[PDB]
Amino acid sequence: LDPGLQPGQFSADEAGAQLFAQSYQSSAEQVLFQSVAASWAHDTNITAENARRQEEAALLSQEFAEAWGQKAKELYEPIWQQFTDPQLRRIIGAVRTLGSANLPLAKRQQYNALLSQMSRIYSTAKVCLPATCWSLDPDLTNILASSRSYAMLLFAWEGWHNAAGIPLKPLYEDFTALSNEAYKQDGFTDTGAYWRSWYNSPTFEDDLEHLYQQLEPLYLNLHAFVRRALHRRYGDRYINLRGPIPAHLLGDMWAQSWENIYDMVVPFPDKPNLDVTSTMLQQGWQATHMFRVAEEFFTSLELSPMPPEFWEGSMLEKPADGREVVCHASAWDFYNRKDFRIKQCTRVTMDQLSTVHHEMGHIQYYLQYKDLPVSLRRGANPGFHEAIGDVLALSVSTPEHLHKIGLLDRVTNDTESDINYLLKMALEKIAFLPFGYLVDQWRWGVFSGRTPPSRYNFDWWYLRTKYQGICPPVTRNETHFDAGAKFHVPNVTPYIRYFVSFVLQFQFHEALCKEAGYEGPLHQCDIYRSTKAGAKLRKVLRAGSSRPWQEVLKDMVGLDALDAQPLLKYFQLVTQWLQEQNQQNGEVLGWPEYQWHPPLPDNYPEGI
Ligand SMILES: *[C@@H]1O[C@H](CO[C@@H]2O[C@@H](C)[C@@H](O)[C@@H](O)[C@@H]2O)[C@@H](O[C@@H]2O[C@H](CO)[C@@H](O)[C@H](O)[C@H]2NC(C)=O)[C@H](O)[C@H]1NC(C)=O
Ligand SMILES: *[C@@H]1O[C@H](CO)[C@@H](O[C@@H]2O[C@H](CO)[C@@H](O)[C@H](O)[C@H]2NC(C)=O)[C@H](O)[C@H]1NC(C)=O
Ligand SMILES: O=C(N[C@H]1CCS[C@H]2CCC[C@@H](C(=O)O)N2C1=O)[C@@H](S)Cc1ccccc1
Ligand SMILES: *[C@@H]1O[C@H](CO[C@@H]2O[C@@H](C)[C@@H](O)[C@@H](O)[C@@H]2O)[C@@H](O)[C@H](O)[C@H]1NC(C)=O
Ligand SMILES: [Cl-]
Ligand SMILES: [Zn+2]
Repeated sequence: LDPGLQPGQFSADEAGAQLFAQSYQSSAEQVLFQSVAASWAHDTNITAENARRQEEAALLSQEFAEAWGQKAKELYEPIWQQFTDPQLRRIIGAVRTLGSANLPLAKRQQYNALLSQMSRIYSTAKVCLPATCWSLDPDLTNILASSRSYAMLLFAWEGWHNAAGIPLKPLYEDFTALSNEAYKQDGFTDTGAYWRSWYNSPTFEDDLEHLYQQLEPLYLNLHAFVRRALHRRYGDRYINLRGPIPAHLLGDMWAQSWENIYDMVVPFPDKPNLDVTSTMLQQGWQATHMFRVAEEFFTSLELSPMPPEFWEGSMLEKPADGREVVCHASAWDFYNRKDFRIKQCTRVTMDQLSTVHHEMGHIQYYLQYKDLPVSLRRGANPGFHEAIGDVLALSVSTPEHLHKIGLLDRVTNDTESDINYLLKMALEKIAFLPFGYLVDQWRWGVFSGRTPPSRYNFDWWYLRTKYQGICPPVTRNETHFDAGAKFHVPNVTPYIRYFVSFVLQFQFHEALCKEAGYEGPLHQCDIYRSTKAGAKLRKVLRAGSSRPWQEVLKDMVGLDALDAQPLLKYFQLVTQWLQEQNQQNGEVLGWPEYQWHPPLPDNYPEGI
C-alpha cells in the first residue's frame, strides 16, 4: 500500500478520532474510485485481463481497509462507543469492520477470483439449440415474456437454469466458506448476520415475518386468480387448480413479477391497453428517450439532472460489437463526487421504463449525498436505495401520467379501468413480495450452515413452493443449482433490500402524495412537478446514512418502522375484487397439492 494511503498517528480520544475519520475518508475516496473504475471496465467488457485488473484493485482495497481498521481498533477500540458524536461512532464502527480484509493474503486472492469467475459464468452463459445460441438478455427474457408455447417456455427455462446454475455450484460453495471465515473475525456468527446488521434492528427477522403475514392474503388471492387464467390457456394437463403454478408460465424467468402475462388475465380486454409497450415502439422510443424522460421527472421535482459525465460514460444499450457484458441493470458511484453511471442493456418496453427509473433513483441518491464523507454515502439502509426510483415510477405508471407523456389516450375514471390498473400493478408489485422475501431466507440458511451444499436445491425449492406457490416444470436434483441462475446469488448482491423496498415505496408514495396536496385515491396520485414532494424526498437523499433510518423514516412519513398499511391502502379496491372473483369461481386459495409437478410435453425437446 502506497505510503500516502497509510494511516497516521492520532490521539486516542474523540477529538483525535474526528481527525482520524477525516484522514481516512480523504484516502478512501482514492481507493474506492480505483476499485469502482476497474469493476466498470470488466462489467462493460468481460475479459480475463479486465478480471485480473479488477482483482488487483480489490486486493489494494483490502490492504487499505486492513491498515485503517487495525489502526482504529488500536486507537479507539475501548472508547469509541462512548463518543458523544453519533455520526462519528457510525464511521468508526464501520472502519473497524474489516470484512474480507480479515483474510490472509492467499485467501484474499481466492475470494477475489471466485467473484470474477461466478460473474463471468452468469453473464456469459448461453442456451444453444440443435445452431446459434440465446443469451438471457434479450433473447430468453423476450421468450419468457412473450411466448405462450408451453414447450418453448420450458426449453428456455430449463436451458437457462441448467446452463447458469450447474457450473456455479462448486464455486458458490467455496465462496460461502471464505466469506464466513472473513466476517467471523469481525464478531459475526456468519456473513448473513453481518448483512442483517445493516438494518440495526434486533427484531428485524420477526418484523419482516409480521409484515409478510399481512401481505400473504393479497398474494394468495392474486395467485389463485392467475392460476385460473393459466388453466384456461394451457389445460388441466399442465395446470393444477389446487397445486403450485409451473415456474415458467408467469412471464419472467424467475416468476418474480407477472406483468408480462397481463394480457392473459386482464378482465376487461375491451378497455384501453394499459401496457403502453406497443405505443412506445409505434412512436419510435429509444433507450436515450427513456432516460431523458426519467430525468425530466426528477427535475420536475427540482431534484438534480444527470451531469455530463453520466451521459458521456454510461452504457445505456447492449453493445453491438459482440463484447460480452454484464447486462443486469445497475447504478454506479465512483466516490469522486463527479462520475456517476448506469449500465443497462435497455430494451424498449414499459417495464424497462420502470427499470430506468429504478436505476436513476440510485444516481439521484448519489448526487444528493456526494458531499458527505464517504462512510455516510449510503442509503439510510439498503432498502431505501432500492426504493427511490420505484416511487417515481409509481406516479409515471398512472394512466393520468401516461396520458400526459403521450403514451395513452385518456381513460374514464370508472371502477373497471381502476380494476384493470390496480391488477396490472399487483402483477408487478404483489407478485414480487414472496420472492423478495425468500431469496435471502435461502442465503441466510446457506451462510449459517443450516443449508449445506447437499441441500442447496432442496431448500431453494422448499422456499419457492412455500412462498411463491410455484414448482419446477422439469425434475430437479442436487446437481442443479437453481438459486445460482438468479443474478444476485453469483454476483453476491443481498436481496432482502428489495422486500424492504417494495413495502417502503408505498410508505414513501403516501407521504409524498399527502405533501403534494393530493387528495384523491392513493393509486391515482401523480407527484410530477410537485416541488413540495421533491423537497421532502431531497431531505431523505441528502441524509445518506448519517442518521438512523428509523429517524429518517419518521421525519418523512410520520412513523419509525416499516408498515404494510400504505401498500394495503393502495391496493384495497383490487384486493376486494380479487377475493370476490375467486369465491365466485370456487377457487382454493393456496396449493394443498404441494407435491404436484406438471408432466413433460410430448416429444420434448425434439419438437421445436
Ligand atoms: C376519480 O374519482 C374519485 C371518486 O371515486 C369514484 O367512486 C366510485 C363510485 C367510482 O366512480 C370510481 O371509479 C371513482 O374513482 C375521485 O376521488 C375523490 O376526490 C375527492 C376530492 O376532494 C376526495 O375528497 C375523495 O375522498 C375522493 N373519493 C374517493 C372515493 O377516493 C378522484 O379524485 C377522481 N380522480 C380522477 C383522476 O379522475
Ligand atoms: C476490452 O478490454 C480489452 C482489455 O482486456 C481491451 O483490449 C485492449 O485495447 C486497447 C485499445 O486501446 C489496446 O491498446 C490493448 O492492446 C488491448 N489489450 C488486449 C489484451 O486486447 C479492449 O480495447 C476493450 N474493448 C473495448 C470496446 O473497450
Ligand atoms: O437492483 C438492481 N437492478 C435491478 C434491475 C431490475 S428492477 C429491481 C427491482 C426488482 C428486484 C430486482 C430484480 O430484478 O431482481 N431489481 C434489480 O435487480 C441493481 S441496482 C443491483 C446491483 C447492485 C450492485 C451491483 C450490481 C447490481
Ligand atoms: C439429475 O438430473 C440429471 C438430468 O435430469 C434428468 O433428465 C430428465 C429428463 C429426467 O429424467 C429427470 O428425472 C432427470 O433428473 C441427470 O443426468 C442426473 O443423473 C440426475 N441425478 C444426479 C444425481 O445428478
Ligand atoms: Cl440488504
Ligand atoms: Zn437497484
